[PDB]
Amino acid sequence: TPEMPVLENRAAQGDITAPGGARRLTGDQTAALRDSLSDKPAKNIILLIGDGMGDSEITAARNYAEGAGGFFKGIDALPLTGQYTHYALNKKTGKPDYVTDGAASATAWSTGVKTYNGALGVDIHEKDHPTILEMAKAAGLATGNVSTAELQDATPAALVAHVTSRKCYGPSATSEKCPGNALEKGGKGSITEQLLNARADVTLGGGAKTFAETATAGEWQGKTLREQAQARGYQLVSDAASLNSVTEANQQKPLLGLFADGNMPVRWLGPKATYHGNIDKPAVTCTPNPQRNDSVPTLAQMTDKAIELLSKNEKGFFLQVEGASIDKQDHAANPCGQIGETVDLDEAVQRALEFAKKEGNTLVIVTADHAHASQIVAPDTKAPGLTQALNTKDGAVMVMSYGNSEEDSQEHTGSQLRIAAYGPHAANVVGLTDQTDLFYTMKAALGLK
Amino acid sequence: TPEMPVLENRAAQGDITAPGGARRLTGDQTAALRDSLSDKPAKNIILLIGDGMGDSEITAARNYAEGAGGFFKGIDALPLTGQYTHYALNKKTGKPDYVTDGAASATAWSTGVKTYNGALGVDIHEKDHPTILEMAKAAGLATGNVSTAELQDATPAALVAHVTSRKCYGPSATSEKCPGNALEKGGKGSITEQLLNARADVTLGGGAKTFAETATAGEWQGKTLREQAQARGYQLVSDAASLNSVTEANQQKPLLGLFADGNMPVRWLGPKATYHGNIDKPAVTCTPNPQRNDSVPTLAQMTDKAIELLSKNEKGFFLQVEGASIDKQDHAANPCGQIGETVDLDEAVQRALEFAKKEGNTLVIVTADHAHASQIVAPDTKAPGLTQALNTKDGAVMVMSYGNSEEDSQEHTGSQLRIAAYGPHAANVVGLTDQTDLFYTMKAALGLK
Ligand SMILES: [Mg+2]
Ligand SMILES: [Mg+2]
Ligand SMILES: [Zn+2]
Ligand SMILES: [Zn+2]
Ligand SMILES: [Zn+2]
Ligand SMILES: [Zn+2]
Repeated sequence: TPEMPVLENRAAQGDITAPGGARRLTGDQTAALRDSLSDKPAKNIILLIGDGMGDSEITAARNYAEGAGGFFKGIDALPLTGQYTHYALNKKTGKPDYVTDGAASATAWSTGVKTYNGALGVDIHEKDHPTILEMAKAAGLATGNVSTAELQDATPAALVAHVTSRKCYGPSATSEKCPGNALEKGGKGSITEQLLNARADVTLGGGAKTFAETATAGEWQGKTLREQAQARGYQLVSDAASLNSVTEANQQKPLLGLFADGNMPVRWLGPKATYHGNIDKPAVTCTPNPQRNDSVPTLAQMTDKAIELLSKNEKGFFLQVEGASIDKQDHAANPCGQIGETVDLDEAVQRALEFAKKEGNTLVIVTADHAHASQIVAPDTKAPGLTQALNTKDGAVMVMSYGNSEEDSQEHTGSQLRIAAYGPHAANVVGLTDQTDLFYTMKAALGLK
Repeated sequence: TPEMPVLENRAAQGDITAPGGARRLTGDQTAALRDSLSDKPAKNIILLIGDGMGDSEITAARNYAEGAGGFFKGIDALPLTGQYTHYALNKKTGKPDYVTDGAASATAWSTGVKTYNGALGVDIHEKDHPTILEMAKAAGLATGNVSTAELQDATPAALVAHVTSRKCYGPSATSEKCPGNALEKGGKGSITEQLLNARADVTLGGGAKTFAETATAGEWQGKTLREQAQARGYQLVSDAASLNSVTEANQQKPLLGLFADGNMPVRWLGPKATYHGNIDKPAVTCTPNPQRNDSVPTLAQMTDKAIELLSKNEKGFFLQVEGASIDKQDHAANPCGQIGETVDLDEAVQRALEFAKKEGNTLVIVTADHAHASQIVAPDTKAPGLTQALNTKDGAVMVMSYGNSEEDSQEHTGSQLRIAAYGPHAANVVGLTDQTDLFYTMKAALGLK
């Protein structure tokens, strides 16, 4: 029944200076909560991942774009919540590695088995395990993979590739870093080659550059990975106009959208945080990114078309969407770039719920692969790292700190983080769980075996 | 019905290197969750605050004392979870201050009205508003206030004092910083004086030192605050032995335990984090604190006696327990001191749930006032701040970083953080809520007006 509620408005109710004015709740949630619980099987699953979107990343984005008492229409409107752990494993010893990377974590929600950082679709012994996209496809469901990063990147790759090192993008690199994976050595092939092999119905993102390499062995040996895609019946799109034109995407006519050479461009602009930037520099106000060409589709646009095409399959669909640069910008210590991307992920989460709400059998999940560096500190702060002051929507200054790395790249962190869901089987994300339970939650919802 | 479950075992189910081995869930939670939902009124309420206990603080403690795949028998066993916001207000402008202190936040969950940092029980206008402990007492319910910090510190004081500055501990300071509060100027009195006025049934913690001042005005002017307590029917205890002897604590015979001049001592020892400590210094293994005399009671012991005493009142009770030094040690950049205290709080949370489980009408809440500085980073990290390497229970190294302040004290952070509950009306903590909603959830559960 379309009787399961999405959080309507969790914004502050009134005057935050007045008693009860900062409240986000209007009444008791006991009933509404009872109405969100359902162990009926999910027909569809949309999994939204914001790379590096820890609770801290979620708070700074809200504080700035919607103000402290604000509310993310998408990101915050999911009724059921919990916290989950995402530690990885040390390759040699098999003990825990408290801070995972994009590859070991992505692998965990995809296969349900922990692995060492850098691995994609294999356990610590180097044995392959089937991904949820692969199991979806086998049962007859439709499949989609959407991201704002190069399709070869860890997060989207973890669903279609089984390599020993995330560096094995296309043919050349594979030969050198994943020899037992290289096609000419009789391996399954590079990440790019295994993606074309996988043949999901809809694949959208960046990474057009690796597609320029020519394979070394196999049927298409000699031909660039791009000619092969063509040669195998893939529809190729490079912009919004083209994307808007596709009316079908199935096994006979799978869709492949390559919107950028490398990663798709970020939405906002802002300088990079600096030492004492909060006390030596004026407050910043993010502005749109000039280089972002009007033709490059947005995550929400892409999520919209994907869901439109995929929902045709009467059996069902599984889709994974990732706002990839929150993390990348968090690594670069660029508050504006980071917040812009969280806002961008929120627009897509809204499209997800919209469909969810009116269909009634879609399970939607929103979370991140791990926590990151960014911190929200006081304005008078004298930090050892990189800081910047922002003018928020509250019309107040907000200071952000990056202080875990003194190298050119800010580092991930291992704190447990938020996981939120809405729909059939959402109860399984409440409480403390582990990134791997997610794999199991999905599989059970769709009734895969 | 005692049919409402607490989370049994959320530890990894088996071999974490194996498929399904890291899972924390055994089945579907939809039913178990349905059985945790109840809008029946709560007869009692126990509120446990870990000062500065952000998700990061909880992860590190677990990683160390229980290992990555571990599970806090108390802190992690609460079935319903959410994330809540705790921003404060700028005094002048009344706009949000994204990073609150111990006072503004404590005031928020006590009165339900946001305030500026430093304030205890008054809004930005300086108007007093009633605390949840006060409303409890008026309804006839029994009340208790437990903490390991000076009873005059922000967290426990926010429940019984209405001053303009948290610095107004006893008579002297009040006269100079809260003149319009000073007893001699016709004010309600210093924090300490207002505490003895409040007359909760059970009050345990530190801060014996301030009780040595003599009041300036009123009926007991001339007499030290201690003689006054005695003069007003207060039982005074200073250690375990003495504490174990009380068999009654009511309005006629209220219990006041002062177990330390300042803050009670921390449980573990370990050196302080240092610049490149993780790379220039050997891994650390915390050890018990030599100075912690065997006679100073522990948080769990105190929670145990208090609940024992308070549960006599047939009408009900309201209790607040605080593990205060997680924050203090977090400020001091001492990983062992911080982790020892979280474990200590976990023991109390266990004692809380034990009662809850068998009584059936108690609502238990475990959360923090705000997030803090500590981060869990990679072993080879080269950070600008303070780091240290620990040998966890997994027999692996874990590195912790402190890098938001270059002053002698590490700073708070403003990330939304976990809030977990078990019992009647626990549904109101799921999803995104604000620290003030907590004031309203408790009041409605106990049916206060
Ligand atoms: Mg990614
Ligand atoms: Mg405190
Ligand atoms: Zn990542
Ligand atoms: Zn990263
Ligand atoms: Zn605090
Ligand atoms: Zn503090």
